[PDB]
Amino acid sequence: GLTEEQRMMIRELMDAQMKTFDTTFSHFKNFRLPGVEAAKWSQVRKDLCSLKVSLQLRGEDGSVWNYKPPADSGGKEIFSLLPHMADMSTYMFKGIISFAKVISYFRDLPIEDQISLLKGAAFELCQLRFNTVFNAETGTWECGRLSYCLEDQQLLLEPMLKFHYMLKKLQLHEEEYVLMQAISLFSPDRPGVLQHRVVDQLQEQFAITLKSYIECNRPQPAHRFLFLKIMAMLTELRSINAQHTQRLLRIQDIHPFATPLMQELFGITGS
Amino acid sequence: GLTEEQRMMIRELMDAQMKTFDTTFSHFKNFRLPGVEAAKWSQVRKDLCSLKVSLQLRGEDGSVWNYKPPADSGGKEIFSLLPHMADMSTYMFKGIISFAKVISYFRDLPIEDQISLLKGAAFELCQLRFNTVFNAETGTWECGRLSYCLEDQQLLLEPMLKFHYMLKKLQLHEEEYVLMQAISLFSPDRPGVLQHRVVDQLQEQFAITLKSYIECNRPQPAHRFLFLKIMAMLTELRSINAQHTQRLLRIQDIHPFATPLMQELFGITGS
Ligand SMILES: C#C[C@]1(O)CC[C@H]2[C@@H]3CCc4cc(O)ccc4[C@H]3CC[C@@]21C
Ligand SMILES: C#C[C@]1(O)CC[C@H]2[C@@H]3CCc4cc(O)ccc4[C@H]3CC[C@@]21C
Repeated sequence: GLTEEQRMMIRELMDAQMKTFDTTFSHFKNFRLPGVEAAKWSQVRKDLCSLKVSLQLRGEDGSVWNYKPPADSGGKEIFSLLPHMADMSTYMFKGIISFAKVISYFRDLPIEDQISLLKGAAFELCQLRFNTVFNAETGTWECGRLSYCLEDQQLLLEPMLKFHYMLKKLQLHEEEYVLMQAISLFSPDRPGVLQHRVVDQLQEQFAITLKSYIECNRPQPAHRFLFLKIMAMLTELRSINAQHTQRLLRIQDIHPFATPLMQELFGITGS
Repeated sequence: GLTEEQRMMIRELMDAQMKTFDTTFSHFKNFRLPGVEAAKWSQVRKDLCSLKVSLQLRGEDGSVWNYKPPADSGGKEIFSLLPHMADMSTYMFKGIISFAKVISYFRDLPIEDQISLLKGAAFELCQLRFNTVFNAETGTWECGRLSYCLEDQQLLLEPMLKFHYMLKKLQLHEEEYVLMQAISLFSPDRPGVLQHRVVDQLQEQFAITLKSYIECNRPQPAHRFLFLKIMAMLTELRSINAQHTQRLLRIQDIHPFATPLMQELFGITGS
């Protein structure tokens, strides 16, 4: 019940996803690993401990490294995983940038709006991709040879975590995830966007395509209001983006760690 | 019931031990860690898998790294822990060399015999020190922030492992361990020793001191024949030294890894 244009639209997104989502994280390499104003530090300390993960590395040889993070003891140890997570997020951002560049509707926007949209949405698309490797049973993001496992439902109070669990429970198709990415990417109201009307019309077409996809392929009572649920999650994701952007900038202010690509995307000038 | 000379002898050994045994391994640093002719390889493969350990690193910040070694899959991965163990053994050898140098009876030997005795006994003294940090309940050598845990009584078939368990069960005093070190160190029949008679008389005095120590301080039926048990263990330790020296040289032959200090001690010339 999709139009030809809607079918072509999904095919281009799925193509873009297939070409640019390293789902096994096989090419994530050379990353850093953890070693072997007072009001600011207090807030930053709060920000950081709200998402504790251990990390597992399975070697190509069958060996396994496992890292359990330190407790907060009033020192710099709370930052131990930041270089690694900066490297992972950087790797993901590159995939997201490549994704957007492969899409015709994106390529056709002026370069200034392309940059503005990626700056506005990179984090969100990263999270959408991360959700597809999230294991809600084990509380683990399974990134190929790397695993990030949540450390021991006071966990669901954390908006990012609540987001991943709730989104996972929707049991979305690849197509629905990639349409969510498109809808997030083509948000007409990111800071600095000039072609507000063009971007708005594109977003609307992605949303219509998604709504139609769900109607054509999901007759089950469980999936009533699925389209509206997804849109609500996208709104929540935008809120989480704003929150984590401020968390990032707060850390950066007292403890610099953003990679150049991160700085570029989050507006850090280097001065 | 010890003579004054025997008491002075134990005091000098205990002093030497106290000065040169880093029991917390606090100064073991900058070590390597595992990454993130056919008949020879077959034997070497057998040699290596006969002692599997996982490794734990507790960080000063409370973080914990844990390494589980790979299975043998016909490749170079069986060597993954060798650089680390070379670094640890090297660190231990330095302590053993320092131990010997602090002892009057050793200092008074000609420099050529000093070298010959250290070459002959360094491995044995290393093992004697390692036994004092061996936890027989957990099958773990507890080396301060580093732990080496035996991987899951087919284990007791391995002579080195049988040695550590049996020696631990004797529940020796610090004094008895350090006398064992002396007896091993002053073995008159290591290759190249010139002052055979002098070294022999020294060893005999350490053994007499040990026997007297046990008689003076251990009246319990459990400790009957303790001196003879210890001497039997020293003989076994010498056998294990010969075995592991040949294992080391077999590995080295197809996969070089010995540090310069190891090469020096085990007779590798660099050519
Ligand atoms: C603070 C804080 C946190 O809640 C814990 C870790 C922080 C993330 C660290 C890495 C990272 C990378 C990005 O590209 C963007 C954001 C972040 C931080 C966001 C706030 C986090 C999750
Ligand atoms: C082979 C073999 C083994 O049984 C497994 C690991 C080998 C040790 C590796 C490091 C090391 C260092 C030394 O100074 C002396 C010997 C060794 C090797 C001995 C044989 C071992 C235990």
